[PDB]
Formats: sequence, C-alpha cells, structure tokens
Amino acid sequence: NFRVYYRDSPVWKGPAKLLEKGEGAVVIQDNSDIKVVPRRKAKIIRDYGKQ
Amino acid sequence: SPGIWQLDCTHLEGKVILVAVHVASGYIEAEVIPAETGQETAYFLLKLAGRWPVKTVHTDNGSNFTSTTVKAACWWAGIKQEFGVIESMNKELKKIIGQVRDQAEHLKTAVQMAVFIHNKKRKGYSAGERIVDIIATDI
Amino acid sequence: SPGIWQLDCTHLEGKVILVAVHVASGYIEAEVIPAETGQETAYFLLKLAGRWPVKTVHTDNGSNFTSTTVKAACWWAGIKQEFQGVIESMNKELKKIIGQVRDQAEHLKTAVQMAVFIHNKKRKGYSAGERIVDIIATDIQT
Amino acid sequence: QNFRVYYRDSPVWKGPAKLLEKGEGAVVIQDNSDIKVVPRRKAKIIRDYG
Ligand SMILES: Cc1ccc(C2CC2)c(-c2ccc3c(c2C)CCCO3)c1[C@H](OC1CC1)C(=O)O
Ligand SMILES: Cc1ccc(C2CC2)c(-c2ccc3c(c2C)CCCO3)c1[C@H](OC1CC1)C(=O)O
Ligand SMILES: [Cl-]
Ligand SMILES: [Mg+2]
Ligand SMILES: [Mg+2]
Repeated sequence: NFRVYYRDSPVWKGPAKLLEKGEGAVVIQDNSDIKVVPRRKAKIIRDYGKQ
Repeated sequence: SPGIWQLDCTHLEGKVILVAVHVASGYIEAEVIPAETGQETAYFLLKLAGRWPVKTVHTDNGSNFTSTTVKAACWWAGIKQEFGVIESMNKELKKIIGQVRDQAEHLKTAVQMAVFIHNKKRKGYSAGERIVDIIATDI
Repeated sequence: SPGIWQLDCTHLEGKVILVAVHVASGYIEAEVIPAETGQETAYFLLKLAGRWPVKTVHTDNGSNFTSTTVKAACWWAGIKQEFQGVIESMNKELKKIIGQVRDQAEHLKTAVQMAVFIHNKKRKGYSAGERIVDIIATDIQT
Repeated sequence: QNFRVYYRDSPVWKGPAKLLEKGEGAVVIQDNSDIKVVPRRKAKIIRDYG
C-alpha cells in the first residue's frame, strides 16, 4: 500500500518496502538491505490513484 | 485503450519540450520545462494525472523518465510505467510550430498554438473531441 | 453550458496560483505562475483553450485578466471574456486540500497539483473530472 | 475574419489594429481612424484562428 523514498548521507533513492514507522525514524528494506532512516529524510507515499 | 499515454521530450531553440500523447485519440499535451529533469517530468505527470484517467505511460529510457521522482508520482497517482506514436507526433508538433513561430516571440507560445491547432483540427472529430468521446464511453 | 469557465488568482507561500474551474462540473485546473501578469495569464489560457472547448471565461477586474495580451489570446482561441462565485468557493476548497497535504511535498506546486488531483477524482455520484468529460462528450456526440 | 495587429509605440500593448501591409522592417496599420507605421519588432500580426 505504501512505498518509502529516502536520501542517504543527495539523489532520492527508492522505492523501498516500508517495514515500520516510528516517532523519529522509519525502517525500510531497499532491495535486500534493511535501513533505518530519519523521518526528515524519508517520504512515505501511499498509492492514491489506485485506492 | 483509453488509459495509454506516451511521453517523450523534444528540443527546439535549445529548450526542452515535454510532450504527452493519448495514443487512442492522438490528443497531445506539451509544456516547455526549464530542465529535462525527473522533477520537472514528475510535476508534468501530476498535472496530467489529475486531468485524464492516466493508467499507463510508455516512455524511453531517458534519465528523467526513469528517475526516482517520477516513480513516486506514478505510484501516488496510480500510473504504471512501461519502457513511435510520440516520436511521429513530435515531428508533427515541430511542423506546426515552424508554421506559426513568427507569430509569437516566445517559443512556448508557438508550442501551445501548435498543440491547439493539432487538437482542434477535424479529420469527423478532432483529436481533442476523440479523447473526450473515448474516455466518456469508457466511463 | 459546457464552455463556461471561471479564472481567478489566489496566493500561498508568496506564490501566485491561477485557478480555472469548469462551472458546470466543478472540474479545476491550477498552475503556479511566476508572476500575476497578463502574459502568464494568457499563456495559461492558451494551454486551457487547446484542451477543452473554452468559449466564455468569467474573471474579476484584475489588471492581468483585462490586459491586452489576454485579449489577444482569447481572440485567437475564440474565447469571449466576461467581467455564481464558483471560483471564490473553489479557492477556499483548493487551499483547504493544499493545507491537508502540504507536509507530503517540499514544493508548494506539488501540493497544488495533488490537491487538484484529489478534487477532480473525488466521488460525491460522479467526480469533477468525470462530469466535465461527460458534459463535453454529450455535446460532441449530439 | 481579417487580422488584428498589436503594437507598442511610446509600454502597454496597443490594439487591435487593422492590417494594411507587412514589410521587411515595418508594418502599415490602422488603429481606429489613424494610420500608423510600426516596425516589425514592435508589432504582432495574429491570424484569426479558433
Ligand atoms: C522535490 C521532490 C523530490 C523528490 C520527490 C520524490 C521521489 C521522492 C518529489 C515527489 C514527486 C512526486 C510526488 C511526490 C513527491 C514528494 C509526492 C506525492 C505526489 O507525487 C519531489 C516533489 O517535487 C516534484 C513533483 C515536482 C516535491 O515537491 O516534494
Ligand atoms: C510576449 C507577448 C506579448 C504580447 C502578446 C499579445 C499582445 C498581442 C503576446 C501574445 C499573447 C497571446 C497570443 C499571441 C501573442 C503573440 C499570439 C497568438 C496566440 O495568443 C505575447 C506572447 O506571450 C504570451 C502568450 C504568453 C508571445 O510569445 O509573443
Ligand atoms: Cl523512532
Ligand atoms: Mg526520448
Ligand atoms: Mg481576483
């Protein structure tokens, strides 16, 4: 339902699987790697045109 | 299919022209973007998606169409991406642009005049009439 | 009437938002213009006119809508200008949806087009985008 | 039916004006009841489309 786009360290990377959303960070899986990204550096985008 | 679109960029006078075509009707939308980037391409798709039932967009492997910014726009708007109707349409667009180029100072004005002429020319319906007919029939 | 539109400008974050609304359907188009000038208004109308059967546009007495450059665009595209308050209620509706989704995007122009998407696709029954296509195609097919 | 010409001769674009002739460097127009000669670069000749 959701997809997460994020920046490490400038170019936006993604889409990545959303595993968990916290108060100050989000846990995602981009390909085969699990990453912990701060909220300010991640965009969680819902598929709105579908549903 | 009423929801199939083709997007590609063409260039004139050193400027970038992003052209979208409704394949089933030949209706076109065009915009002069300040840079051929994924951010400008994604912003173009958002405007297109909120306007027509955009289900599938077919582009080449340009770095602006394969960018992450476009993937987020297509995902949010519910658009599927696939990687010569648009290329033949760019030739038609540049033809009409040259016919009206001297009538305006800015290239972007001649572009929108050319899109106007294309979408309103009958044969019989015009391209602008066909896309509205096709989409309303699908509803 | 399928060819009546209303255009007006609203402001958010110091930027100018030019909004066009199809009165019969409530369908809207919006674009962030770099300046509230007649040249940007006329370029917006050309894009609008080559897209829908734009026959009459209702605006206020702003110096950008009464400019000569807009008159030339309307004459070339065959548009008549007139100077229910649909656009004023629509500016509130657009800015309402913009504020609801503003944090989802960096650029204001992105939130603008998301809000236009949300408005034209919302069912409450046809949607705004479905009504304008239904109204215009009915006039074409008949 | 015919054409309209928009022109500047001091600021704000003036017109529409009747088109009489288009030259290499000037255009002969009639704005209302007055005959004017305007350079090409200060005149927009727009064909009646739509
Ligand atoms: C500046 C910027 C950088 C990265 C991205 C995407 C991959 C992460 C976007 C972007 C693009 C499309 C889109 C959304 C966003 C967030 C969210 C909802 C609707 O579809 C943007 C965007 O600008 C672009 C639109 C012209 C913005 O304003 O944030
Ligand atoms: C820069 C400029 C100054 C004056 C005018 C108007 C006074 C007569 C125009 C203009 C406006 C509308 C229009 C046409 C033109 C020539 C031609 C045919 C189609 O409708 C422009 C125009 O820029 C505007 C369009 C954004 C341009 O690029 O010349
Ligand atoms: Cl956390
Ligand atoms: Mg290409
Ligand atoms: Mg106003």
